[PDB]
Amino acid sequence: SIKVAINGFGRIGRLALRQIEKAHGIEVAAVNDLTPAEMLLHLFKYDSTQGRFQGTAELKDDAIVVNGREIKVFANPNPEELPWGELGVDVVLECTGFFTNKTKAEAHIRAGARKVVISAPGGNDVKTVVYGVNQDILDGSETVISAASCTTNCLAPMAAVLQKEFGVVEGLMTTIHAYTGDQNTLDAPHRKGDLRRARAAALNIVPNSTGAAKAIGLVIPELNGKLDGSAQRVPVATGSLTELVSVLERPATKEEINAAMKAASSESYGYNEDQIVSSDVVGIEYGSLFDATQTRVMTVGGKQLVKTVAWYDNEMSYTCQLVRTLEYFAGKI
Amino acid sequence: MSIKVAINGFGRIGRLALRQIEKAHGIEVAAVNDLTPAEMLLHLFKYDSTQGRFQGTAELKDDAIVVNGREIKVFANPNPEELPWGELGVDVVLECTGFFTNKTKAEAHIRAGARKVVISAPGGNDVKTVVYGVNQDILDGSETVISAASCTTNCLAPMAAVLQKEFGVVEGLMTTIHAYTGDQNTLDAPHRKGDLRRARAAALNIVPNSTGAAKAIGLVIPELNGKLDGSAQRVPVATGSLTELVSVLERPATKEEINAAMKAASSESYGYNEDQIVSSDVVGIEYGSLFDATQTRVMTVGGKQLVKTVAWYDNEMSYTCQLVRTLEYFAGKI
Amino acid sequence: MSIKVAINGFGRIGRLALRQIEKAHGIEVAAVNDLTPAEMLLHLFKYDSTQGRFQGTAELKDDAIVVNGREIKVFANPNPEELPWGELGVDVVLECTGFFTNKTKAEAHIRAGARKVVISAPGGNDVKTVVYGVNQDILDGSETVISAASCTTNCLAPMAAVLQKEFGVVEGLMTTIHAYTGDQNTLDAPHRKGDLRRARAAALNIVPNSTGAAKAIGLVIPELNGKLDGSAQRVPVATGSLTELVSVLERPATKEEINAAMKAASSESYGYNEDQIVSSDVVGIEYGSLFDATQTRVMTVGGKQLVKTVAWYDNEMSYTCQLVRTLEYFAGK
Amino acid sequence: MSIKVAINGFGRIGRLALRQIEKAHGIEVAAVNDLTPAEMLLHLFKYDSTQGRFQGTAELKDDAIVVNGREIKVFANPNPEELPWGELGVDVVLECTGFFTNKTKAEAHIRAGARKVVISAPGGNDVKTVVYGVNQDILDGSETVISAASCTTNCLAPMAAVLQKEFGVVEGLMTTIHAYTGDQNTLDAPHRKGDLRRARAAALNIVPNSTGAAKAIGLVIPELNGKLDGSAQRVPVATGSLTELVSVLERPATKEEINAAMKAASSESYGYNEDQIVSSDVVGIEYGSLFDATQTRVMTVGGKQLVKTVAWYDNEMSYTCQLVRTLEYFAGKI
Ligand SMILES: NC(=O)c1ccc[n+]([C@@H]2O[C@H](COP(=O)([O-])OP(=O)(O)OC[C@H]3O[C@@H](n4cnc5c(N)ncnc54)[C@H](O)[C@@H]3O)[C@@H](O)[C@H]2O)c1
Ligand SMILES: NC(=O)c1ccc[n+]([C@@H]2O[C@H](COP(=O)([O-])OP(=O)(O)OC[C@H]3O[C@@H](n4cnc5c(N)ncnc54)[C@H](O)[C@@H]3O)[C@@H](O)[C@H]2O)c1
Ligand SMILES: NC(=O)c1ccc[n+]([C@@H]2O[C@H](COP(=O)([O-])OP(=O)(O)OC[C@H]3O[C@@H](n4cnc5c(N)ncnc54)[C@H](O)[C@@H]3O)[C@@H](O)[C@H]2O)c1
Ligand SMILES: NC(=O)c1ccc[n+]([C@@H]2O[C@H](COP(=O)([O-])OP(=O)(O)OC[C@H]3O[C@@H](n4cnc5c(N)ncnc54)[C@H](O)[C@@H]3O)[C@@H](O)[C@H]2O)c1
Ligand SMILES: O=C[C@H](O)COP(=O)(O)O
Ligand SMILES: O=C[C@H](O)COP(=O)(O)O
Ligand SMILES: O=C[C@H](O)COP(=O)(O)O
Ligand SMILES: O=C[C@H](O)COP(=O)(O)O
Ligand SMILES: [Cl-]
Ligand code: NA
Ligand code: NA
Ligand code: NA
Ligand code: NA
Repeated sequence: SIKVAINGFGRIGRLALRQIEKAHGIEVAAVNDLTPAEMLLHLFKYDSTQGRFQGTAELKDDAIVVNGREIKVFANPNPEELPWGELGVDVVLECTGFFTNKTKAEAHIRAGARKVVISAPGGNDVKTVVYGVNQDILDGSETVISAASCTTNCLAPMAAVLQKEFGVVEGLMTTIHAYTGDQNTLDAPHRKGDLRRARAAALNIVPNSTGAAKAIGLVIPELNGKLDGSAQRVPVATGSLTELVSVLERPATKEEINAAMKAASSESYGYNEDQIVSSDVVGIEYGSLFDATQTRVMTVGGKQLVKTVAWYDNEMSYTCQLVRTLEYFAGKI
Repeated sequence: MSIKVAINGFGRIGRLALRQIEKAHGIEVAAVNDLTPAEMLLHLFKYDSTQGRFQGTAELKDDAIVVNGREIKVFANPNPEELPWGELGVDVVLECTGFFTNKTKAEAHIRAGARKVVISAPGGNDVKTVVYGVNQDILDGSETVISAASCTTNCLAPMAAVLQKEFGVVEGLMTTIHAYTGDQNTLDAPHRKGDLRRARAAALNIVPNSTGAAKAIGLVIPELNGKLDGSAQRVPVATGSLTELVSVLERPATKEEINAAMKAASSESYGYNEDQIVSSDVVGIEYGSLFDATQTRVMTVGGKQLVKTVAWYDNEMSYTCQLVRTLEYFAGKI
Repeated sequence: MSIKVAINGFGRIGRLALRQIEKAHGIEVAAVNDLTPAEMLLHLFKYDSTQGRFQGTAELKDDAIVVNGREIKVFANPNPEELPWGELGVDVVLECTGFFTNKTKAEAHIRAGARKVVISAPGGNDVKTVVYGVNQDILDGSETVISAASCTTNCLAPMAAVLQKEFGVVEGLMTTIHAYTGDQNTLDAPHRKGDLRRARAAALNIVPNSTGAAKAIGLVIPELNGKLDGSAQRVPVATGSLTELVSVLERPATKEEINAAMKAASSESYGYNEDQIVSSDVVGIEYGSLFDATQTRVMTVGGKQLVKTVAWYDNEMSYTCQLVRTLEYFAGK
Repeated sequence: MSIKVAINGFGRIGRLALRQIEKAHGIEVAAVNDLTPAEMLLHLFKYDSTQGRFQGTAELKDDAIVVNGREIKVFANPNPEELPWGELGVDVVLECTGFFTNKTKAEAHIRAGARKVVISAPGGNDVKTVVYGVNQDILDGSETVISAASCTTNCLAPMAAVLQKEFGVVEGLMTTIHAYTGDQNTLDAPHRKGDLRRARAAALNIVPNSTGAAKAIGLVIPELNGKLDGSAQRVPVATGSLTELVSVLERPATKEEINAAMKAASSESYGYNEDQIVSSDVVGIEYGSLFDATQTRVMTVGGKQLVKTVAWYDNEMSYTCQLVRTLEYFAGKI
């Protein structure tokens, strides 16, 4: 069994534990956060958007017992100091939001873990994997990898189909995204100086940057430098979508685009034809859910603008992609 | 000028229209019509969950409300043909119910004795459609029914007009991220218009929905006829919206030149913003559209450019002020 | 033979009742009636913003929905007198429209051929009112129309019944902090029934509103007739509520004694909670009422005691489960 | 001449305090201190998601903001003893950070050279605690550190004082249905203070939580010492709250006697309401407490009565106005 430690027992970290409990041959030996075990256990059991944990979870001294198995709990904010080698940790899921580059994530390796998966973009010098698009770039010799962002896992399969079947000249993305924990509850100073994330999360449409489109070349080299975009955070607590407006290399119709997406569907990339809304993707296990109902092709003379839209639960969709990537990576190491 | 106005549909737009007309010279509201007793209309005029308390005096008088000392008759007749507009001497009806949005239905107010109608929505192809600050000069005063377009059209049109005038537009796709409105259900339930997405709980969901603002832009800007399309995402803010436009232009551009052109085009109708604002910051603004220079993007790949421009609007108050500006301009010509 | 149910009003309660009846053995919904095309009802049944996606299959056919492989007829007649209940062999109608909540109106279903009706709301003076787990034994089977009370009554009654049996209640005042419901407007607008407070935007406001649940408690617990009163505060959660009761008891009490008495009375209808939960944690629960022992207070000042007790309920699913329990018991008698 | 004030903690309360002091004659803010660059503080002062745009001018300068043409110094020192209050001639510090809410910690501002401090929160049992309009007469100006109590105390106290004065209170249990605040998390996450309920997503949940407002009421109304307790239910409105009190009184009472007594006690601090209002209607009000006569209830069973009284408050702006009234009164006691 591959032993996992979760660093940062937050939204992604706790959902990752839920998904890993369902995965054979991989188990979480430890979690680390900033708080006593009682707090972590409570938040694991009870979840405002993802529902009650559907298993048993009990408290023990400096440990939680999940489905009858003990998971040690630590509270050390500095990863290099954690007893990963001493516990026999194979892979750390780095989910704190504070160690999202190679140099910082490698602290887990100095602590004795064999591998790290960052639950976020990790820079250009770590292999970046959207499961179902480019996991074959891993051979197991990597030490630190990235599972990209939630938006990258939504955008990439949609962009891959467009590039493969039509060719992409260029594109601009907008993700309409659930608010997240990096926004304030009420208007207040923001630690990272972001005047827009400073604002009350559940009261506002909040423009904000995202690198998901700009960095797409790490996942789909044929799209390198061809896409850009940004985000609008809105008052849903989870559930998001990505719109892509593209110029393609050949003419296209709505029906041809939709058929190509359906033909590419998989456990990671779903295909939808129902008139759904964001609450309907909460808890889905696709990394991306293409919505054929929103496809649009604007034609003026010989020039076309193409809109394609995919949903994602930025929490659970990304988490399932993260665990698929971890499982594949763990088979290679 | 001196013109007596009646408001048909004392809803979000109708009530804010009264607030703005109370501030406008030469225009007075003589009557409102809705489906409810005067006490309910008075209460909703005084107290407003998003736009704040009415900053004037408002009192109940039998089947009338007294606003800033002046009596406004209240009617509750769902059939506009039966309203006593001729007997009250109404010059212009603001048609704000959502149920009479074409020339034939709005003309019921004329048969009822009013001289003119302004529809607070798109009004069909045989009705002039005016975005104040873009094309009010098409009005000569002889029209009987006009439209002030939609909230989204009033946001989009000044921004698209600048791009067309200064750069030329090949084509473009619009997305408006829009506050939820009264046509969505409070909780998941059957929807009278059959819309499976507006059936869903308004304050819990990102809700895709159609909009005709881009497709119909040619009624306001003829040079853009057939060049734009788009759609909407309704989201859980109770008012306050923005419109994104992704365009192909006829000449190269930088964000700085785009922003400068928008600033040079600014007016009381079309504002220019450089602050890092969010939707709550546009609630209650009186611009029809507020261009956000901080969101402009120009993507260039092999000399081929995609341009994103974004403008905010309070779909309630921005639109209402545009409606009242269009009303004043029209009323000066009748 | 299967007890055949028809649901009149395929709304929040009606659709969740179908979900629960599909899980109930020996009970099946033969038909639903509303004001709506089958395609829209099917869509609302499958996708639910607060209760989640329907777990099962649901497909469209002409004038029917097929749920778990079984056909359910859909009608659209606003006049219950004209519904074909006798022709379908309907045993019990769940009257969930909100418009036919007294004996005279609900009897339209009996003239239409149904044997019995359960109103999903208070039902007026000619109707027995049943909170399952408190007073179902008042039924003798000769009734044609009964009421399963209100959501708040099913929350309050088991808690109040324990206090009365073990301590005696002199008097009490209730406040229910209640999820907003479909009788409030989305944004400020005229309210058809003239309620100046329910006219206001539901998700933006604390909204005081009247409720007769406490004052009418004597219909369920006769010994409390005339002893309780209270009101509601509607707040911006889309489902999930709680009932606070401030009572004067006839004998001295401690927090521990009250909590133990509630636990000793727990059942499938009345749950007992000791965790620090919040409203999202009761979304979808199947208890009619969930006593929250963490909120019990007994204040003693100069030999006089005032007691606060609090129970949670999902006004949607808690009530729906109580309604179905009452339906099963009533149909067995 | 103006009383010179410094604001420590430029948060919800701190920023609204500056707004109110800018409107008050004879009081001015010389400096604010927080943990952030001036550009962030200016932005948050200008734009407010619940209280609206600042109705003045506000511009940035080097380590200063200029508000209505007057420069206000900005510091970013987390240690209050090091602030240059003596050097600026500060008369009163508003301590609004939440981190220095007792006598020993708040006295850091006195050691730093300020003459007086008002803590914007309960400050413990050894500091005088003032609800303006109830007990400001306990101050004679020789104090250095006082407390303006909590938002809930300023709501509860005027209502409870009337009941005690006119009827006598045996005991009572309070529930405040309270807007969520910044001490709750945006989404479920570990909470620094170990509160399993404030850990949960603020805008998705009814959140039970403790409050000391009723238990400490004796600091404000000594005759009620030990007679009240209560708790809070935090709910998804971003500001605007109400307090329910269920009381056992020393003599029989009717709804009319209670309501008439509240109206007779009304003032700039304690409002009297008879309209069917909801929480959004009290956002930005300047009363410390707004009694709601429509919610009064007296239940009688035999000779035993239970009395329910309810008052609204904007936990932000109502309390801020009380804080500034207390500041003004205290600074005048020379
Ligand atoms: N939430 C989403 O939609 C989402 C989607 C994809 C990726 N991500 C990424 O996942 C990461 C986590 O995001 P989240 O939403 O789970 O945030 P979160 O704030 O819910 O979780 C972060 C957790 O890390 C803990 N933590 C912080 N610093 C720590 C330290 N030094 N040592 C140990 N624990 C520490 C916090 O206590 C918290 O529990 C970020 O990189 C984020 O960008 C988030
Ligand atoms: N809300 C916005 O963002 C917005 C912006 C621009 C335009 N509009 C347009 O303005 C119109 C009104 O929208 P709203 O948001 O004010 O809706 P609303 O539902 O708040 O107001 C409509 C009012 O009309 C009344 N009404 C309905 N039928 C009536 C009849 N037959 N006779 C009299 N009164 C009747 C209703 O009682 C209600 O008070 C619609 O056409 C809408 O498209 C709305
Ligand atoms: N939602 C709750 O929390 C809750 C809890 C307990 C009881 N109730 C009660 O249950 C009833 C329904 O409440 P809801 O929240 O489900 O309301 P809802 O508005 O969601 O559903 C009512 C349904 O009845 C339909 N309908 C209306 N008139 C009809 C007619 N003449 N014939 C057939 N169908 C018709 C509507 O189209 C709608 O689908 C009410 O009596 C309510 O008080 C609701
Ligand atoms: N918000 C309310 O409803 C309300 C009502 C009454 C009283 N209060 C009380 O007022 C205080 C502030 O509450 P708030 O809601 O404004 O909180 P807030 O978090 O919005 O503001 C506190 C500010 O203090 C700053 N700060 C923190 N530590 C600091 C330090 N060491 N030095 C300088 N600045 C520091 C923070 O950056 C923040 O800007 C608390 O005591 C609170 O209990 C709040
Ligand atoms: O603390 C919150 C996390 O950083 C989540 O924010 P993100 O998913 O936007 O990076
Ligand atoms: O009832 C609500 C009105 O019809 C507003 O809806 P709309 O502005 O989306 O048309
Ligand atoms: O649609 C509205 C119904 O009457 C449900 O609301 P209620 O449960 O508050 O009666
Ligand atoms: O961080 C925010 C404030 O400390 C809120 O504190 P409060 O909830 O006690 O007002
Ligand atoms: Cl004195
Ligand atoms: Na496992
Ligand atoms: Na006027
Ligand atoms: Na069944
Ligand atoms: Na001043």
